Amino acid sequence: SGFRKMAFPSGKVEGCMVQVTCGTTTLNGLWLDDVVYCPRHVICTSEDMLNPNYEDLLIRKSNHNFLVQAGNVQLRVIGHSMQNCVLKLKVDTANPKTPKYKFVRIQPGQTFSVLACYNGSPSGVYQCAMRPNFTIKGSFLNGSCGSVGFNIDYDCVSFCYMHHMELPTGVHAGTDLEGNFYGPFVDRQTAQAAGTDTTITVNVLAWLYAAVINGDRWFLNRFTTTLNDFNLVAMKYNYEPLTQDHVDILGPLSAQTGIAVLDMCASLKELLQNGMNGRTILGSALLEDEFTPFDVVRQCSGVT
Amino acid sequence: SGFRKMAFPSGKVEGCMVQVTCGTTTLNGLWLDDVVYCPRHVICTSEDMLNPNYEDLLIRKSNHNFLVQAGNVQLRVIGHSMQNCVLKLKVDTANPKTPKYKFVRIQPGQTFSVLACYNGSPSGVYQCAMRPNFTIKGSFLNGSCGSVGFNIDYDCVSFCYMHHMELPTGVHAGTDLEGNFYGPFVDRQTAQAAGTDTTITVNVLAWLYAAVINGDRWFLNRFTTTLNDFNLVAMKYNYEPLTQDHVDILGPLSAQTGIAVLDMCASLKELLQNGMNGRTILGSALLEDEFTPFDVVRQCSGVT
Ligand SMILES: O=C(Cc1cncnc1)Nc1cccc(O[C@@H]2CC(=O)N2)c1
Ligand SMILES: O=C(Cc1cncnc1)Nc1cccc(O[C@@H]2CC(=O)N2)c1
Repeated sequence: SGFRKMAFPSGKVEGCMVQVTCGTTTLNGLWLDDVVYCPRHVICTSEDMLNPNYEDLLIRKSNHNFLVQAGNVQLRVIGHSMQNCVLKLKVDTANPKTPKYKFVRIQPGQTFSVLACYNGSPSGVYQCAMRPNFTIKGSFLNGSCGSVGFNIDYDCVSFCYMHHMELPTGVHAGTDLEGNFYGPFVDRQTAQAAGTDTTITVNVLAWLYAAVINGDRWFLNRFTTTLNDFNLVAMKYNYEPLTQDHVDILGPLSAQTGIAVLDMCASLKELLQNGMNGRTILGSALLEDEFTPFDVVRQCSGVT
Repeated sequence: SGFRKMAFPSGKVEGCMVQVTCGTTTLNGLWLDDVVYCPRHVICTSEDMLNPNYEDLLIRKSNHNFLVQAGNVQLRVIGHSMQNCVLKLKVDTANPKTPKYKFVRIQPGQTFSVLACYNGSPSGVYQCAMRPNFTIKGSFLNGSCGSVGFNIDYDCVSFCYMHHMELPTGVHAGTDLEGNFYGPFVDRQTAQAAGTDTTITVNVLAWLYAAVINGDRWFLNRFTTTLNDFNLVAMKYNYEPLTQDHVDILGPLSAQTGIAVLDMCASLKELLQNGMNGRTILGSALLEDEFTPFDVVRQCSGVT
């Protein structure tokens, strides 16, 4: 029993974190095989950030200008290339702690763990979700860039995110491990504002199933609804529209609890229209949307 | 910017997790040097749990009855002893991944990270706090016993907790690494109920300082109060009484934000007497008490 915002064990990813210094800028890099991945804004001075032309700035850089340090030993850079918004610094040594890995581009609504790092050293790990507006609500300070988001499938690390930016609103923007930003963000110090932060409805439902599994059932009502009726209410509350794909995805939780998805939607609908009335669900006074249906099944079964 | 419930990187502790099997019971063990630590209820059958006499049950056990497995290799048990509610299984091999470590007994209010494990394999990491009633609100299933709580000071792991029990109310009980339970709990399947779960006031204040540092200032009012006046209100709301020691501990956060501790207490007092009014502080609709003043300073500065 008990439901926590659980992050994946970070050891496999700690063994991949290095420090990348280019001139005065020091940020984090991911060392997998003989390549070090890091944000391309490592080559910028805070001034360059206003209107950077990365191909022009990159000409002035040689292999010896990138200082890669793993722990306390210096890595030799034998090649460098730009792939979208990440730099790939080919080193002469393959990372002996390189785990089995993949580079995946996740969809909004999906959750992942972030190992926050500074000077190539991990300082904390937390669970995140790619918001529907392609921002993340991380916890990052200056020097955190190059910190990565990942999922673990048994022994394989699926790297999905690398931190690049903090918007003026305190939310974060970053890329996949191919350098492509999630959303419309660019690595430039210009006016970038995030869109509406809608609630991930399927994740709220999965978390409501987790609450029923854990004993908190006060919110279960005597009502049902339809996908169209629920969506009318969901749109009014800036919730993501719910599809038959999401209903199907909730199938295992619906089967385990004996509560049909549309019944749980009707419970959600009353919670939206009436609030919690000072009550809490899983120690939370708001509707939590950072657990996917897969996360609830993993945490409620013990997927190692 | 951004404030997350951050857990310490778990790698150093993952390298210490092993599986301990005694008859039909399989749980987790901590392998540090040539010793494996685990809950003593590993020797019990679910029946024995009702009224166990561990010294009597232990006589029937030999070194060869404890099966210790690290990853996929079997460890040889050359000695076994009971220390309070933990078994120490001396193995013939020192753990090559033993980090620099200490066994500390934390006080209620203090926070720590938990690496939840099953069959000696870590499956998740999350941040906890030792509740003032000596329970923890973890996320543990059957087979999680022997999962440990720790803090990391640069490269040294201070192990503070080992999971042993789940009370009928869904809260968790466990010991320090010397086998002594936090609180009045015993490793017996009998009626054990937790006391009042009071809120850790100093942690709420530290989290209010974190909110001001992160931009959420709506709750800052034009009032002040006294330690006695605040405590009158705190006791009414099942908050822990606030001492000059806690005020002193909040000193660095008070200095960084320019908000005196008693002013922040008056802000807390209005939040208690009036609720959030549908507002949120750091994305939370309730007053969070699982960040110590030290955690806020660590997260807001980047202590690796
Ligand atoms: O924010 C950081 C660094 C950092 C990261 N995380 C927390 N704190 C700091 N990097 C950065 C890089 C490039 C552009 C930029 O400005 C964009 C323009 C806009 O609206 N924000 C920012
Ligand atoms: O609860 C577990 C195992 C487990 C751990 N965590 C989640 N789920 C299961 N162990 C256990 C061991 C000894 C006594 C016991 O019962 C005490 C009596 C009472 O009120 N509870 C329980």
